[PDB]
Amino acid sequence: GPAVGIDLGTTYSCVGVFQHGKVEIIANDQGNRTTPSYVAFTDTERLIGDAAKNQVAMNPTNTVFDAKRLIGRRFDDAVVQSDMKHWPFMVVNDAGRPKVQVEYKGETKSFYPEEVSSMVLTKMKEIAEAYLGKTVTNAVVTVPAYFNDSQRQATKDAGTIAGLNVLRIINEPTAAAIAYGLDKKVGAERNVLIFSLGGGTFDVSILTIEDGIFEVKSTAGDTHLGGEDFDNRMVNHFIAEFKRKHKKDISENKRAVRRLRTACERAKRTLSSSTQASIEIDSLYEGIDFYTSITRARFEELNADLFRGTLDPVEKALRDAKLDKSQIHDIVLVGGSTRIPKIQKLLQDFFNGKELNKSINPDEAVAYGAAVQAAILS
Ligand SMILES: Nc1ncnc2c1ncn2[C@@H]1O[C@H](COP(=O)(O)OP(=O)(O)OP(=O)(O)O)[C@@H](O)[C@H]1O
Repeated sequence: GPAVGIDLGTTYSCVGVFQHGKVEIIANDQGNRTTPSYVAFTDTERLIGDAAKNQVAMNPTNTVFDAKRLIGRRFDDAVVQSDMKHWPFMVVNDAGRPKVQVEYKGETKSFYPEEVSSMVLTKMKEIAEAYLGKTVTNAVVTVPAYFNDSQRQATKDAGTIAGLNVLRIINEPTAAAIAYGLDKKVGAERNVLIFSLGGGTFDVSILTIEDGIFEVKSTAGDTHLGGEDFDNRMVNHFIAEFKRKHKKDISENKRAVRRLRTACERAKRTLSSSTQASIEIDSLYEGIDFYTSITRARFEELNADLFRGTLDPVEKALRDAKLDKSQIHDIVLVGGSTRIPKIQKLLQDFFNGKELNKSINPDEAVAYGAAVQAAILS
């Protein structure tokens, strides 16, 4: 069986396989090329992926996500302490190790973050197996450049418990560079900038590649800035509109809010291609249908400060790496959020018109690169 490349993201995961000199990004059961890093526990079953996210508003306390934020950390970890204040599921301390506590089939059960991720990993494996028509064992899993040894360890373990023989754990920016072939020897040193803006995190990495060896010269970004923050701005915008039209504040109703958020996220994707999208939600609050729409222009102004602030970490990365704008040779977009036109304009304007590498779907670039690497490693 071929070795596969797996991008284990904070919000979405993606799997690809190298076959006949071409990389195949494998779609799932619902035909999506990336699947939510969601796991859900109910009275009768364990849901994973799309099925899990498709019922989150109906089972918030038993639907787990953001496991990538817990993986490899200690319960006492300041990050953990700050984050758990926002999760609808329980996080308990087990001799210093954080554990997620959920109710499965009427019984109370807890899981280590690596066990949850192994679940998402299992779903990717079977997605690949369903496509390949053969058993998948060897794999290359990616991890952010800033992950320490514990985090890499935990990610490796999540893979082994998923029945995957992890050939190697490589950095996400490095995988991205490999996808574009920027690892090829050209008898010269090349500076590559990876701009990764996913569903929940923002990373900027400057890699220096010479003789085929990568050297992460600098990194920056924000661990709490991603596509979900954009959705939230839309949500707050529509809560206000609903109130204008029906003098009904739907903020208290968690279900209404979550249904609207899903509508927004979807409208947002449409906005990357069209100039306006419509929000059609039957019986949002009480029995009031919420039919409306947004234009790309309004979407941009709702998120203006957020989009603009994206350049702050870019400047920082440059100064730390001791390089000027003119010194970076290539720029590659990674993450679903980079499909946003305004973000592409902003970055390009910042680099005085330089062309951005974006021919490969940004949310597939990391998996794409890992698949190539997996192939060579086997
Ligand atoms: N066409 C699009 N336009 C805008 N955003 C999009 C588009 N397609 C997907 N996205 C967004 O990209 C995000 C998911 O990104 P991606 O698949 O790169 O995540 P990820 O690797 O899990 O990232 P992170 O680990 O930072 O969350 C979601 O916020 C989704 O709404």
